[PDB]
Amino acid sequence: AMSLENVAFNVVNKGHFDGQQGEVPVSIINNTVYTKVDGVDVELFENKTTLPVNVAFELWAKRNIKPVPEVKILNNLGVDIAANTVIWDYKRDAPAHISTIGVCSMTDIAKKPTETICAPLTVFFDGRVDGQVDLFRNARNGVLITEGSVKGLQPSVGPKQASLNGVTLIGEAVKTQFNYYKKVDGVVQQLPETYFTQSRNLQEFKPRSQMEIDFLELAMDEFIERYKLEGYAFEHIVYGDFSHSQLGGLHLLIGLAKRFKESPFELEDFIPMDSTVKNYFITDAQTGSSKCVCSVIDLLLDDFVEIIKSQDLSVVSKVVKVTIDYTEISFMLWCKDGHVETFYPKLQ
Amino acid sequence: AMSLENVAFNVVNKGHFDGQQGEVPVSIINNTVYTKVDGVDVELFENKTTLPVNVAFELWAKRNIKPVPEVKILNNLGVDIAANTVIWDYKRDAPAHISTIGVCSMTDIAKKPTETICAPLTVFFDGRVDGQVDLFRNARNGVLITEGSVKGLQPSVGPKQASLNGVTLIGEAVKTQFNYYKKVDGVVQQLPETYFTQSRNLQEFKPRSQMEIDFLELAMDEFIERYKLEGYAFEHIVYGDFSHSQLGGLHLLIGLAKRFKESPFELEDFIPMDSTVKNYFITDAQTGSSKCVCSVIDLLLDDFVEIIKSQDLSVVSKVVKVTIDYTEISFMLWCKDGHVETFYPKLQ
Amino acid sequence: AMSLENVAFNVVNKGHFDGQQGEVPVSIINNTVYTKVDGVDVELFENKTTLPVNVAFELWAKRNIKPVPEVKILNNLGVDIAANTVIWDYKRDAPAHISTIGVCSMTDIAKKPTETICAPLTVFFDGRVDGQVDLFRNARNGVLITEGSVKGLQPSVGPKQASLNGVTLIGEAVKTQFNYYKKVDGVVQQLPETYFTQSRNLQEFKPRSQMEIDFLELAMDEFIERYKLEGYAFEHIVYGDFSHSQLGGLHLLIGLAKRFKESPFELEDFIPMDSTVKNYFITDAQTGSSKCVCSVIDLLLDDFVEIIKSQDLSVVSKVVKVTIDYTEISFMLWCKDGHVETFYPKLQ
Amino acid sequence: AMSLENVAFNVVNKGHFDGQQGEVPVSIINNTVYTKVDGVDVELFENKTTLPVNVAFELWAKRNIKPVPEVKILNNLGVDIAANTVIWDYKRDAPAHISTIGVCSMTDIAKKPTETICAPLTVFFDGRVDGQVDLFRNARNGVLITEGSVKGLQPSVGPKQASLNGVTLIGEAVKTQFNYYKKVDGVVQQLPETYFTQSRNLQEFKPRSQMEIDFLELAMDEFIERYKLEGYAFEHIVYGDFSHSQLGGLHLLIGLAKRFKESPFELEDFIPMDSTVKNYFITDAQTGSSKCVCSVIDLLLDDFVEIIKSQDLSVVSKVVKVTIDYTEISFMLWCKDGHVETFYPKLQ
Amino acid sequence: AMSLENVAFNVVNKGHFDGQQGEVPVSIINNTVYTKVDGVDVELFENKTTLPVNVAFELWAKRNIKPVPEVKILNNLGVDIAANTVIWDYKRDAPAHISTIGVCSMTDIAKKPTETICAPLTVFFDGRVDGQVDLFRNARNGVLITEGSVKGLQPSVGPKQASLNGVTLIGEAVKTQFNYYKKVDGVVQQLPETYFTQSRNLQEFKPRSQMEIDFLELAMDEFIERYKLEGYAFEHIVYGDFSHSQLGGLHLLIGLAKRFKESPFELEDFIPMDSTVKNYFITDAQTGSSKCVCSVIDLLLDDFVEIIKSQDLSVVSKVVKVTIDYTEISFMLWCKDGHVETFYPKLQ
Repeated sequence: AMSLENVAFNVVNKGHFDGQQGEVPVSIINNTVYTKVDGVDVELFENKTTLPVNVAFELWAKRNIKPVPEVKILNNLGVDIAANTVIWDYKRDAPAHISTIGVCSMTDIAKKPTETICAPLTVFFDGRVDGQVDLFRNARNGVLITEGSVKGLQPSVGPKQASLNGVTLIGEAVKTQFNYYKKVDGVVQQLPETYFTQSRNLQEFKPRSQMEIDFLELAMDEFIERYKLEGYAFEHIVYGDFSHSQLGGLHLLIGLAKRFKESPFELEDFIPMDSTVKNYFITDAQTGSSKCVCSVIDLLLDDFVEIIKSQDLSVVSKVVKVTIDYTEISFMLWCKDGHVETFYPKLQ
Repeated sequence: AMSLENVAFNVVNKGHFDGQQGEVPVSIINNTVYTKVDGVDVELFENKTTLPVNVAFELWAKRNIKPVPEVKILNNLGVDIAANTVIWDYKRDAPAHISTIGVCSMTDIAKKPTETICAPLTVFFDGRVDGQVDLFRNARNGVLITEGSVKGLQPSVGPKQASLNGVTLIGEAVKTQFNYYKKVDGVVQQLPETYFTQSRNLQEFKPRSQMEIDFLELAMDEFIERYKLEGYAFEHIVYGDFSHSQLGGLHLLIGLAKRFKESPFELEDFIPMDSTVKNYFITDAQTGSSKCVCSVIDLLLDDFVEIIKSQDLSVVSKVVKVTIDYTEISFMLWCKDGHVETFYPKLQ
Repeated sequence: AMSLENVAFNVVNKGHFDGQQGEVPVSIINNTVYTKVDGVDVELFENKTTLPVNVAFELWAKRNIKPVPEVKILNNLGVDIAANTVIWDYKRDAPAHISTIGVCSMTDIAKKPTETICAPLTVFFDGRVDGQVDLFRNARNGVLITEGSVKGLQPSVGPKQASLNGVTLIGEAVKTQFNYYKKVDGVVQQLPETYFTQSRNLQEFKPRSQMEIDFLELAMDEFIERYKLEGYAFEHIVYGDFSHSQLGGLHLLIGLAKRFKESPFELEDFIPMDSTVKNYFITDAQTGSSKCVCSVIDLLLDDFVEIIKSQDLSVVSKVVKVTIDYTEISFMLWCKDGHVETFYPKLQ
Repeated sequence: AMSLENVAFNVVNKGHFDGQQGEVPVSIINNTVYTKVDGVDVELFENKTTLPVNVAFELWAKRNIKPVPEVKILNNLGVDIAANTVIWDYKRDAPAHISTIGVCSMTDIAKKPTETICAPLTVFFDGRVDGQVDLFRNARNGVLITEGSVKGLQPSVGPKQASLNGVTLIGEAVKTQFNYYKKVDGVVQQLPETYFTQSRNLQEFKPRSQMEIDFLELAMDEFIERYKLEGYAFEHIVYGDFSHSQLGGLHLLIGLAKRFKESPFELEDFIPMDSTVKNYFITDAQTGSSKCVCSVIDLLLDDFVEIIKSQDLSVVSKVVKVTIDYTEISFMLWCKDGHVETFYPKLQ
Repeated sequence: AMSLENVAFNVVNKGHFDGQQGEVPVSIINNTVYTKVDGVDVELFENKTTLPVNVAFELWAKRNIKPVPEVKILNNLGVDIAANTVIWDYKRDAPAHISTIGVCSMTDIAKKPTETICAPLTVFFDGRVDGQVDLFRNARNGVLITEGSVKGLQPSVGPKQASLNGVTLIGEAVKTQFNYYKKVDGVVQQLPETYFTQSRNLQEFKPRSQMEIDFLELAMDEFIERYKLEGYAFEHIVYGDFSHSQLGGLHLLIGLAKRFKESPFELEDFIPMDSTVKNYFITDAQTGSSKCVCSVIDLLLDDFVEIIKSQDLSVVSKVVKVTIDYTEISFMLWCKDGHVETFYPKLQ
């Protein structure tokens, strides 16, 4: 018995859609859902999606309120749709996937993921939901997450962190470390060995290793010396070069996080979405040093150090491919006389 | 001589509507009022109400710029409309009442509160305005506020704080403590003995008593011991329980304010309006502990302590009714073997 | 080969319009430009202007990404249009000028500033662009900025600071100090001797002179005594008077910046645009002291002190005219028995 | 090199999209595409679809301008998408199918109908386009139309009429009679024996048989007598019954067209779309006789007469199923003592 | 004392803006101006322009309600703006010119046409308004219309018809034949010898000459024979050729009006604006014969006959330039062995 007034009743009384019966007066004005409370209209939801107001309302209301894989991870695995849930992209304030399976009448392509229509799509299955594991086994294309083992299937350990109601976190009171499984054209696929991004903010940045604690605490010449990083262009790549009109390096988030503490800067996030490599239009307030496309990756410093030190510095320029968040990240490695000049992740 | 271009003239030249004569070029695009300044369009107002753009503009312009009762208080007293003013709800960015009395042509139901049409409505009268007290005496239903005594009428002392241009404050340079009076079907009504909420923010929270200073300063086991709060589930009710997937207790704002200092958390205010009991969808960033409907009341700790200690802990579950902000707040009191288990305010 | 899909390609791949060939799928919904990335719509731009969505998109994309004069300065010089660029007003999130010259088909009045149509307009020329200086020489009305000397023309040294991608800054890695030149009806005009506003924020305020360091550090009676400011109403004019319902003085930004550190206050910027004199509707949270139109100017204290001390305190009230940011700022000077009572900049 | 400004260039210069190179200035306001002509904005297209303005613009521009099957026919055959064209539904002012195949970047699911994604969809193929017949032969699901024979496949002769730019017509200067072919799960399907609706206007109605010429020229009792239609409730079913508050019968278009010739009535088309059975809320201006759901089918009278005379009138009420426009139309047949009472098509 | 509520008062009470004092309650929702009448909102104006709702409202309200030159004529003469009036384009439901002179604050570039800003623009002056003739004499660029002679200036007799409140008519109770005068760079210009379009409707078409009365009454072969039009491709050019898929000829309105009398067709006016040559996407319902760009000109037959008979039929294809409505209309003349094949006006 699905209806606008019912979804709104659940939003008012329960915080989200919770299958409760009841109705509340609703009015729709300028991409906004309002409800009459004490004789006045109160804003329930402001549609920031490309779907009709009432549709987006229902999908938001019916969003997954448990720790779920970060959108970047799902996208990288080629997930097209979710089985009997809505993965809400809090970075875009919109559903992470266009269509649904047994969620809402206006967006559903099927009621069950077993319908012939779902076969060409990579359907996301949540092992924590009863019967979803068997649905993955029976689907032509899909991605499966589980808290534990799945009899017979070879697991891929995923990132430590998951998104819980927009908050990316490493679960203490909840489990955020899942086991990943993927199928392509009815065949289980062996996922690669991968590094994971840490998903940290510029402002609330915290080191996650001793070498990262040493980075923010120690001086430039001091840190390079301690971790034998001489001739690896750490000066340029990580810390940044603000001496000229075009901002030099500054491709690791830890680097941006150190500089932000000294003096602020504008980070124009011109493609606001979740991705392994982010591109920002940076402008330094102190210096005037700016760069239109500054590619930033949040790799744990120790991982970046392992990657850079694992390269052959004999050629002027080459493409270095690194498996990060289950996707191939192309990095440009620029060298000169056996030392690094620059090493930036590519946009792609 | 009321007009759009005149209201805009006053907004530009005086900050709000101030009865000044004059006009400025105005353009209306996408629920926004613009004015031409130095040959370009400057944004005067962005309509966030359910009223037409130009109407909301006028009501906002004509808002009360003196300390006025907080919307929660007015709503609790059953105020339907205001006499010859606009009470602006800064929490909703909209007028607190749908219709007006001698304010604007498009929203006025009457020019004067004495019109037969106003009789069934509880009209708000401001004693500080000449002739308003006599209008209350002559109205069938109403709420009156005064700075001082009203000959013959029995007063109800209101909260210490009032809202001045969106800022809730206890007046130093202005009076924010009013005397309340109410009429129902032409009869003066004796308002009840009530406790008042403190109307504090999560982030800019400040203790207002020694016991509240002791709460934020002292440790858990230390505070309970000092104020003889043993077996009153203060651990659960006030401080919060983040050990499991569902967040335990945390119903007093002072509690949320202590936790916010240690580690941040998301407070999803899903019904954004002013009320005695607020409901939030809380998610703890550190733990992963979350709760869809967490009812929060900002009572001065000493008042909450007086309320909890004034109860009979002999029965498993009962409804405890407390007069707060002139309304009956139903509280659920859960007990076991002569001690408290939990005590939360109900949504209602 | 100018098109929506191409502008969007450049925005995605390069951060702004950079003359690159290529196209990306674009969709236009509710004054917003979206692009399909990984099968979902991502928000590229939210039109906050009075121009059509796609037009504003192009003008924003084609904005000047070099340090440019602050909009207040350009407006004061009477600039109507810019030659072959877009000066973006980041304070209004809109183009600083209605029409363009060789930028966009929908807003262009001419392709080149030499067209007969441009003659009555004061066209902005950027000396740093090849051929622009000669275009100024040949234009009937205009404003020219250069980093260096222009053979034969008498220069006017401009402010130390410029706006770089919305950030107002004194350039270290870039030049922000330009030479100004102006033409009126084909004749070079001698610009006046002027003081410049410092363009500082309330929250990130920093002193720019010893006397300003002394202001924030020292006490009221202490500072007045040290800088011989007795009988200049510095108490009232700069620091502010919060004792009564109407807020007294507080017309210099440094004054507001000191008070903000002690206790916060609401600054309602009711005409959000860049100007030499700003008007705010101030409300003090601590006191309840408020004022609808509080005129605020950010003059370096030493400059304000030079201005106030340079006046004749013999008459009750007079208009004091001060050249600030190339415009005449009328100040009201109120006196009594050879001392100052108040000295505020006028709205105008 | 697909772009908004190019599509608009083709619309202006050629009438629709015709692969021509060039651009025109375009502005998007509301849900309307405008172009600057002689310095003013001219309306090119008003988006009446649920797709973004610029997307719908492109699909409209890229519509099929040849005689194509009427949307009702395609829907009845279960067509989901069209191969390398856009079938425009002029009754809904929107594309007849949500997604496209090699038409537009924002709606394309595939570039070619051979992609694995298209397999579950019934793809429409136009034999008149080179290589489309062979694409049908290799597609899993599909509908094919041809002007002539297809080696090996058994044809189904379709309706005499087709829609040419919104005009439903029987082609004289063009061919509108096609041969239909259908595939389901890789198997050619033998289409049923069907009657076709005539797709006539109530206003511009033209008889297509002698019995229709007789119906319009002759009197009621006269016609019934000539074509031996006694006891077949023709008076009720075909001509209307306006004697009571609820309008009796009037289910055949010729009947409506005859009444309209005499007295006009209101036909509220509450589900505006193309269908075999249409439902109207009729209100007769002469009599005041009205009916909420009056199901109307435009069958050639001779066909209706063949259908009604081919029934068993022994039972009070039964469902009569008639193959019309390749779909099963359920008709309710109401009888009494061996004669007809009423016979209406079901809405569904 | 110009304001929204005043303009609306005049619209309600007087039909348009008539300088009357008074105000009416107005509400603006979407792009529509409403007024409260008997307690309900009544639609005054639906903005179909690219200007803000309230601005377009004022310009519409302030439109010229006297017979004025048809927009096509003004455009052809290169009129950019009108002096102290608004010429409303009823074909576009928008003002014919972007800016105004002493009409509305939001669109005015000047208060009087004598301002230096107006000099580069061709300003329209109406001789029937006091002092306008003298303003033309002193303006640098302009177009003047008068009912009578102007001392010293040589007149150009204009079309017989003018637009009176959207109705194009030859005045009986009013004068619609004006005298045209034009100035370019301060010099009076001698306007060319021109033919005029008749500006007739396809539906309400009326013959304006005996040869037009003969065209409509007589048969094809009959007419051609009577007016010695053999070998001038009249059959093709004037009457249509509906025998093939692409509609042949049909470039003269009288020809369309004759066909429409017999069989109806769809005329898709894809560039809805006033022009000398109109382009339609025609689809003949009888034959199915269609053409994307069918250029149609409404020339009095006798004029067309004079034009075609005045050509040299010796070359296969050439551009024939005809002065129509003061502009050069390029016509394509296609010939073969001394006779005409086709002769169509060019779209451009």
